[PDB]
Amino acid sequence: PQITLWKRPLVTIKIGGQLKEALLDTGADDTVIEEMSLPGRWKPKMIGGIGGFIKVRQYDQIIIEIAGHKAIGTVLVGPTPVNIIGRNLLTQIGATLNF
Amino acid sequence: PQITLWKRPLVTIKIGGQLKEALLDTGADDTVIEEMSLPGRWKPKMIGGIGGFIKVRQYDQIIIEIAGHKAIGTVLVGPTPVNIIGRNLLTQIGATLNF
Ligand SMILES: COc1ccc(S(=O)(=O)N(CC(C)C)C[C@@H](O)[C@H](Cc2ccccc2)NC(=O)c2ccc3c(c2)[C@@H](NC(=O)OC(C)(C)C)CCS3)cc1
Ligand SMILES: [Cl-]
Ligand SMILES: [Cl-]
Ligand code: NA
Repeated sequence: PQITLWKRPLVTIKIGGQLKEALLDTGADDTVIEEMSLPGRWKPKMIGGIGGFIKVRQYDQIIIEIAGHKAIGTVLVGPTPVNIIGRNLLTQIGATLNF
Repeated sequence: PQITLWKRPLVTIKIGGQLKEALLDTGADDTVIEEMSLPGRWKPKMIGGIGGFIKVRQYDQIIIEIAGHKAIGTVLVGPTPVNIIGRNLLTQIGATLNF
């Protein structure tokens, strides 16, 4: 699809069998999701944003569908204000910016 | 142009007579620039993201040139770690997300 930016670019994602809303975010290097349970081991990561830094749990090789497109990759879980789909998964679904 | 998302989508902007590098950020509602002077009236605002909120100065009706394309809109100025071109100006240059 072609998504204009007059409203927030929100899509539905599916992770863990559950549908959630998330923001397609070209300014996020990584994907960050609100607290939820994911399988496997996690690793620590600190990420920075506008207001400072937060600690997140890094889960690798997680199956996730984004607007109907299948991806398998890293998901960070932590106290983000909104679910964010970052460039690591935007590239898996073939997204580009165009003007 | 078509910008892929393998790396951060950075572009050159011209704002207030200055050249800056900035991130094309579909996850940002508004445009946020590091500390600089701009002419005209402003009012204080709080904006929030990962890590919490920062205080900015809101300037309305500011002309920017973004990768060669002129726009006008609100610009927020304050202690952002990265210069951000948000949706309020991405719309004006015709930027879309495509996949
Ligand atoms: C109302 O207008 C706005 C309100 C909020 C914002 S925001 O900057 O808070 N943000 C809103 C989102 C969180 C809903 C836009 C977002 O694109 C932001 C845009 C952004 C980008 C970078 C920094 C601050 C904000 N990016 C990140 O928050 C973000 C997310 C994940 C990661 C990073 C940034 C990366 N952060 C980073 O490099 O931080 C340093 C620069 C401090 C080391 C680390 C890898 S993972 C912008 C405009
Ligand atoms: Cl505006
Ligand atoms: Cl349009
Ligand atoms: Na003004």
